[PDB]
Amino acid sequence: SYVELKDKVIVPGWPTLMLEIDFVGLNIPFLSVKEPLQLPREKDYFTIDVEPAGHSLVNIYFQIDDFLLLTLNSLSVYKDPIRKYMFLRLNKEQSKWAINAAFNVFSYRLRNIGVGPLGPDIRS
Amino acid sequence: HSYVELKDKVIVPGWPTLMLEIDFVQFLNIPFLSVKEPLQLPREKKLTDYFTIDVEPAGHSLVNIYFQIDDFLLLTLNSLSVYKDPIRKYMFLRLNKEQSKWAINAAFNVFSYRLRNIGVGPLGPDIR
Amino acid sequence: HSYVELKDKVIVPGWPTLMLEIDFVGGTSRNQFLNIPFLSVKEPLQLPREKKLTDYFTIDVEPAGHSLVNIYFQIDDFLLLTLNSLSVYKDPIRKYMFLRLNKEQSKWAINAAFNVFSYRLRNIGVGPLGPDIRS
Amino acid sequence: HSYVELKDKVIVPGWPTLMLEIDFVGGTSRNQFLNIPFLSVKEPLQLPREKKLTDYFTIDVEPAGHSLVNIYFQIDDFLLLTLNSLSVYKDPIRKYMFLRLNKEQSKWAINAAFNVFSYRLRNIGVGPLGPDIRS
Amino acid sequence: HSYVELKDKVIVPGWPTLMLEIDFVGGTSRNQFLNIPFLSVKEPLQLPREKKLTDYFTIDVEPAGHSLVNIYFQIDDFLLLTLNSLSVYKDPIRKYMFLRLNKEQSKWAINAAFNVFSYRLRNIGVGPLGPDIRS
Amino acid sequence: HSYVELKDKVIVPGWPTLMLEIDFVGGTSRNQFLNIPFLSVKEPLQLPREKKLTDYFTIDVEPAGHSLVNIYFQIDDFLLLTLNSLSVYKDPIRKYMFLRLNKEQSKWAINAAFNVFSYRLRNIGVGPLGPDIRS
Amino acid sequence: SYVELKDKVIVPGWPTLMLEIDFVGLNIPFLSVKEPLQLPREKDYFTIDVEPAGHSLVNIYFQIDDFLLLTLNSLSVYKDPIRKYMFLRLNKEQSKWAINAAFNVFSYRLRNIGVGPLGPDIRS
Amino acid sequence: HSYVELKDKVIVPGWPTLMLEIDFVQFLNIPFLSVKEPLQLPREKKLTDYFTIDVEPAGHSLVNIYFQIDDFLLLTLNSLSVYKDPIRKYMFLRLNKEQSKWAINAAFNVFSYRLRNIGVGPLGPDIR
Amino acid sequence: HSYVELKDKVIVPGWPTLMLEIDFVGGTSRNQFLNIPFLSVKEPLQLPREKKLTDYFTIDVEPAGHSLVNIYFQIDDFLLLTLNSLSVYKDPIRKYMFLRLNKEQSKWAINAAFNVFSYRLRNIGVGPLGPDIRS
Amino acid sequence: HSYVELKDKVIVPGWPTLMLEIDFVGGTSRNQFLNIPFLSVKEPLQLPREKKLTDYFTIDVEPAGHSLVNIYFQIDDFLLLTLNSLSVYKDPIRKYMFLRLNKEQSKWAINAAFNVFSYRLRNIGVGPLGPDIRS
Amino acid sequence: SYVELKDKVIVPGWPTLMLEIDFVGLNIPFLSVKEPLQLPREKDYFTIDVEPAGHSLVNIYFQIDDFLLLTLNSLSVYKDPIRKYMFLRLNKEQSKWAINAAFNVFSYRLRNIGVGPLGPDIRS
Amino acid sequence: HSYVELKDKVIVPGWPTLMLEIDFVQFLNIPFLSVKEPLQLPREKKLTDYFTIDVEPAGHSLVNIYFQIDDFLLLTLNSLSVYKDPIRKYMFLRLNKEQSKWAINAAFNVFSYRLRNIGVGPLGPDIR
Ligand SMILES: [Cl-]
Ligand SMILES: [Cl-]
Ligand SMILES: [Cl-]
Ligand SMILES: [Cl-]
Ligand SMILES: [Cl-]
Ligand SMILES: [Cl-]
Repeated sequence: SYVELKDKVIVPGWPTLMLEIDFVGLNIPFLSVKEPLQLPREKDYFTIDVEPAGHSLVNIYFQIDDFLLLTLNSLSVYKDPIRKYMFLRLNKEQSKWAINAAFNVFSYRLRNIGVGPLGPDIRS
Repeated sequence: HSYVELKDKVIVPGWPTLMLEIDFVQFLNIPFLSVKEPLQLPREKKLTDYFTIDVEPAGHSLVNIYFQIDDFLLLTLNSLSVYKDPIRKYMFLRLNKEQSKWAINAAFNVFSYRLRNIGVGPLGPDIR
Repeated sequence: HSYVELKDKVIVPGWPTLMLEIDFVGGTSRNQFLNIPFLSVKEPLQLPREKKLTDYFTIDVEPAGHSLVNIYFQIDDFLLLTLNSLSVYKDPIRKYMFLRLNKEQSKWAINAAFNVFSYRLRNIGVGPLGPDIRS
Repeated sequence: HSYVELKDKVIVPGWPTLMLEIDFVGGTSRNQFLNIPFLSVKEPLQLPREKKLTDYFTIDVEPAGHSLVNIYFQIDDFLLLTLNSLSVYKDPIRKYMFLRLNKEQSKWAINAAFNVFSYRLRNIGVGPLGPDIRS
Repeated sequence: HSYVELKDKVIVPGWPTLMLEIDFVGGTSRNQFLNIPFLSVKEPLQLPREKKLTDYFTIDVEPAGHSLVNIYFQIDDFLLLTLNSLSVYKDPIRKYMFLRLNKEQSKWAINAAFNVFSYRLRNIGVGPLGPDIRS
Repeated sequence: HSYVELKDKVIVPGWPTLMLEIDFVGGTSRNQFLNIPFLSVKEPLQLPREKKLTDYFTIDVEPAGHSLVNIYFQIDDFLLLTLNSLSVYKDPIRKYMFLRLNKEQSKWAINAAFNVFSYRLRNIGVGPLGPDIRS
Repeated sequence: SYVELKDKVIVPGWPTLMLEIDFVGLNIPFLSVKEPLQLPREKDYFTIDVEPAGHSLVNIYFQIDDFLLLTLNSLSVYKDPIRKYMFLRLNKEQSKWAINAAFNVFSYRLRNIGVGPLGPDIRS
Repeated sequence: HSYVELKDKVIVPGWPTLMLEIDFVQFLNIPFLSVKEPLQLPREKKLTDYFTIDVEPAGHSLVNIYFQIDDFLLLTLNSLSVYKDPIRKYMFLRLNKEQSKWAINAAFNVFSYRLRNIGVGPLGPDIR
Repeated sequence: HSYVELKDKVIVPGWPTLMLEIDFVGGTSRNQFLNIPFLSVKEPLQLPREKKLTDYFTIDVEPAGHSLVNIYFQIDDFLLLTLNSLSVYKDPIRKYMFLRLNKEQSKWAINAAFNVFSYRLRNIGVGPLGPDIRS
Repeated sequence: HSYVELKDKVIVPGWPTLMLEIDFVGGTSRNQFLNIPFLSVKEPLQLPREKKLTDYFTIDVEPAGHSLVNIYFQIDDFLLLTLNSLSVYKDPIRKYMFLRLNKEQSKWAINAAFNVFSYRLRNIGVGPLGPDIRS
Repeated sequence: SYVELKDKVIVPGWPTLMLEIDFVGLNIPFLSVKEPLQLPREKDYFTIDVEPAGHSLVNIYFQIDDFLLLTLNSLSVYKDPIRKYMFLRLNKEQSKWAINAAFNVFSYRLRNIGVGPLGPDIRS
Repeated sequence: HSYVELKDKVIVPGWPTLMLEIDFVQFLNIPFLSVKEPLQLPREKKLTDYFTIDVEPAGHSLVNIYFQIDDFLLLTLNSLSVYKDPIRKYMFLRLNKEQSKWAINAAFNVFSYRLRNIGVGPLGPDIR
């Protein structure tokens, strides 16, 4: 059964893990992390499934390997939020392109996004 | 006759979908219904003869799509449906803010519409 | 004077629609206009010969939030009366009113710095299920 | 150093406006621009001779969830006292604040990976019914 | 004065067409205009700098039956002469004239209560068989 | 009680108009409305205080063949004397008359199964050349 | 050979039999009747054929069974107008939709249409 | 050259049809000719190379479609025709009131046109 | 005064474009307009409330050859300054200038005998590769 | 009898224009017309009472390569002296000259097999900035 | 190898041989001639190939038979310009329709075009 | 990144062609590249996922089409190319005068684009 990866896993001021979905024919903040995620050079361990949840809503379902589950829980700012089976709810403005592509994913990736000038200061 | 709302519960993650696709006289794609298997009408017969739409405004910014679904399609969609028989003869869908805007700017004038089968994703079966 | 809201209830599905077409200074092309459903009417609005909406109707778009605008207007007496006579909902028009735009509609007003180029009236009828939708 | 929200109440229809204008490095379709009515003011804001806003006003766009983004800012004492003087709602500006982007604006911010190319602050005046709306 | 009919004979297939574009108050959208072929011409109508059709030409739509309208017009001297000089058919324009609309064209005039929003001139050339059609 | 045709001759260009306005229950595309110039009048028609037209004026739409439809009406004595007084063509109104719909109008009437939702009578004034056209 | 069902078979003030054609991808007054046509509960006996007759004209051809031929002749206001093989001429405004559907009929029916307030009075 | 009118006699009830279909730069469908059997040109060859149209106004409200039909198509249409060889090289069709209106509003500007086979109806043979 | 050329260098790929939309008297339809890229800008041009381009800007199309025209213009002080402040290229606008049209653009001006019907401003953003194209 | 080119220098922005207008027998899409600014003039050209231009002015369109075409002309003494008198650039008109068509114009000329149906010469005045442009 | 048929082969005032290409789904001045080309009654001896040469440019390649090569060289105003293998360069305005037809030629021909009123006079 | 111009040398007479076809929101056809053999991507895969365009003005009258070509397509086009490997990741094409005009009037707004194979002509082999 799939558990919701809630908004509280985003903590302003910290760096961000961004999910980035390229559709056939979209960035999503995934996890605030204590430091950048870096796999060893030249190395997926999570599946994504884009599914409709409404007349203009989409959810993203995740299957995350034990290996990446531990690395993410290690790196995460909020405490141990990552489970094996999860989902994110997109809002209508975000769901738009997923709907128009009929949920057909060309490619996805996970990127590190730094913090801006006032970064450490928002953390207090 | 009373127009019943086709609500979001009708879309169930992990199952194939019918997509309502509307062209104004630009292009709306709306997940209409989660179905257990696809939908494919008798030799060369067409949706539009079983399904009437009417776009009207519901306020200063929001718009509704009203529909009359004839008996043959009502029965078929209810059999295919994943959620418990949600199709009534007289229904409406609420368009979102952006979709409403394009409908208003088109003066509610539809060029064409259709229902299309959209298959499930990689983890679909598991999400069920 | 007091500016009273022209509320969404004034639009009644199943009836013809009096639309406000607003054209903003700037923009991309002539496909850019903001159409606002203004009032549901029993019959189309028709104006005296040689008159246009601008002869009876002053508008003013103003911000109401960080991504919201309102459209304020002053309606001359003749139009106020014609509009109350035509309205499906009982006599909703007052001299001084405003329409709340939503965030999608407001974007266009805000990006033009509230500067209206022109505006005019349109009458839109009802679709094939219209009588049925009224009941 | 906790950041206070600059809320909608600080925009008062009928009065001049200070507009915050942000453009991102990409993450936006071609003709989408980010303009935010920032503060209703009693009279225009003027900076002193050759002084770029970036000297008094710092911004940082950051995600607050999977969908929503806030714009955090640090305003120096000069501009703070000036804006609080010009403001219509009573002294709402603090040194450390944030402004909530709407869902659409948040998606452009997210798709731009929060990368700001430039920002600015502009005076926009009131419309023909402005003085009347105030009352 | 006597209003004389501008008859259909004044349109001569094979030649360029001076068109009257009429926009009525109300209506559905900006794709709604009534185009009337006005006169076949030897060359396009060109007007003096800064002048438009409305500076030389007053129109008045009036009903002529239960589903017929006529368009009456008064043509200023300069345009009357330019038009007779350009006309393919020999000198048909008089100061005071009317065009009979048919029942299809009249519908649009009638539904707007004869209220013209604006009007202007267009020049339309001849198609690939045009010279051949002249003979 | 034989019904007399109200013919086109009763519409005289240059003079004000009484417009008969009918809308059917369906049997019409969205933006098609049924407006019929009914009588040219020397001055506007006013009803007395709070008196709905349906009290003086009865209508019945009926087919006259496979394609054409007539609108039959019964006009009470007050309105008849009033319309005959205001009329420009000499006393053409009788108690029992019909009006022929055109082919298009007849098709909307036929497709609506002759079902009238409401009807009304409206004053429309004359255009800028009106007084001149009369003569 | 097919005989024209003329306009004189429509007599104002009387109730109407309406032919109603639904095209794939249109009401027509058919016959004025002395009283409503009612078949016995749960019960076609006429064929229609929509054929072009001009660059913007269509005709409707009818084959009517002996049974319905007699019932219609019984019910008709004008005297015994119904023959076995007939046609109606549509005008251009009526032919429009028949032409745009390439004469492809989804369904047809015959409906009773009452008369309005001034009904009996127009008959005199 | 003299342009001859293609009149309504050319459309004979009960037979298959060629439909002229015109798109302006909305959509005109015009029964063009009653044919004894369909029409289907040589491998991958196209009508437009044998058939030139020119829409022009004939008055303040009516419009005509003028056409030049090249020899190969002239012969073929005359062989297929039901009425006695009515196709000449230079002809015109009169558009109706509504069709005229859309032509005028399009400034006589055609995007595309074509000839399409349309089969007979149920009683067709009998009506012949 | 001296009319100085507003040269092509003033357009800088990668930045938003201030466009001049010009509508000529005559022509075929309302799809006929001549769009001229006028100046690349750091942000969209926004004008004061109730003002349009025509309130600050006079144009004059004149021939410069057998198939070339130039567009001359006089820019009022307020717009000159707003434009120099917005321009990507350093302060290019002077009070009196001209744009060279090429032979394709000139054709439309020439066929209208240089007679402008109306004109207005449009702001066009940058496409998906825009930031990258700037470098 | 060698033909001299009438070059672009003879068109001087800011001054009235004589326009050469040619239409071919076919070889042109419907709405393409051939207008050529011919000579800038200090004041309009008038012909004497009932005298068709063809009496003073002869033209011959001929190819000068696979792509380019010239318009050759023979101008009689009266018109030559008159045009040289009116001209702004000093006496540029000779008895035998040619004018180069541009690539587009040359293609219409080539596709029309150089067949001219008629030609004419028209006065076009100057725009609102005309006197100022001259200087 | 194909040789360019240059513009100098067009001499104003003389009559013209016009190449005329009709595209599937364009006139070109070919040769100024001393007198009209006329083949004997009821009688191609040249191939054309429309090829792209640029993002909006097309060239026309010619293969001309010995027979037509001699007749053309005989008739030509400029001296003996015709070789067996040649090409013409079109400009962008001329290339337009060739590009939009994807270089697919429905038919080509060679036509005689006379000279205008000032014809003999431009030759001097 | 520096945008390199795809110049006319890249089009070599006598060889098949790829045609860039652009639709604005009218229709541009541009010979893009001379290829030694056609181009035909893997089962049901689409150009648009390997190829980004951006139309921008370069002056008061001329317009450029800028493009980012992804690695898979870069390698394929360079292998097929007749001229010596001319495809770089970041390039631009100059539109002609007329093409520029339609781009400007469309406000640089592309509806769709594609690459199409166009075969050689009769004398093609010989011209090589
Ligand atoms: Cl208006
Ligand atoms: Cl974009
Ligand atoms: Cl005008
Ligand atoms: Cl409808
Ligand atoms: Cl403007
Ligand atoms: Cl054409």
